[PDB]
Amino acid sequence: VTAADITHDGDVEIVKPQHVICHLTDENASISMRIKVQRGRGYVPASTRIH
DNA sequence: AATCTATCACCGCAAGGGATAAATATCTAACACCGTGCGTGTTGACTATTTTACCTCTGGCGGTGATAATGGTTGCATGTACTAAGGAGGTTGT
Repeated sequence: VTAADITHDGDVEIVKPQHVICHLTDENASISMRIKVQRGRGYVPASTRIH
């Protein structure tokens, strides 16, 4: 599961093709997800975003 | 190894800061003069440069004293821990 398996739900370049995520094994297998992405320029903890 | 779109940004290209070099004006230094005085020259009399001679220093070193003096000094090698060797000699054994 790879960059060649993405779809662009927004404005996103991808200078990370080699970032393989996971795998599948059968001729009828599947997996799907959404992903949220951000740029900003500073840091906050995942469970101290607070408001 | 070529293609570019789409990053994070350098260029795209306006502004303005310091710089340095021109001209001026000041500084000092380099010099040319002058004057001083010293180390320019020969000569001469001095006195003590050196030599040798003489008369008489310093220090070379050889020589050995006598009322008599006639049993001496010397202090700590080391105190432990080992144990291998030689030394002893009587004897109960080879």
